[PDB]
Amino acid sequence: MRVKVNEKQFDMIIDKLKLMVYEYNTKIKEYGVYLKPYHIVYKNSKRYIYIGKYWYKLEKIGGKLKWIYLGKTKPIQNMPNPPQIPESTIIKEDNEYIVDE
DNA sequence: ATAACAAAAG
DNA sequence: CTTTGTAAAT
Repeated sequence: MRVKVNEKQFDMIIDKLKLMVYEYNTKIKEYGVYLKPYHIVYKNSKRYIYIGKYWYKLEKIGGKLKWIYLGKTKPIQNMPNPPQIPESTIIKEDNEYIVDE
């Protein structure tokens, strides 16, 4: 079920997916909420990667950016819908990606 | 105004 | 072995 794939090649797939989220974020820029293109979680020399998955409200207070987690579903009804990203596991280890397909 | 973590929950 | 929060680079 799981696939280990070299870095430069799967980065092409990753950058395509992140591009969809960049373009979506410009479309909803006046809704005030942020769909994070690329989220990394670190454990045990692995990086777990979640593309276009988690919504935040960004506030800037006192110079400093603040991240308010909103969730996985789009936070305002009737706003444009986020792009279909594959949900599947992405793990970076040792300049390679473990992926599902 | 997009790119290094922890712990809880799954 | 994902979900929910915390906090330089472009």
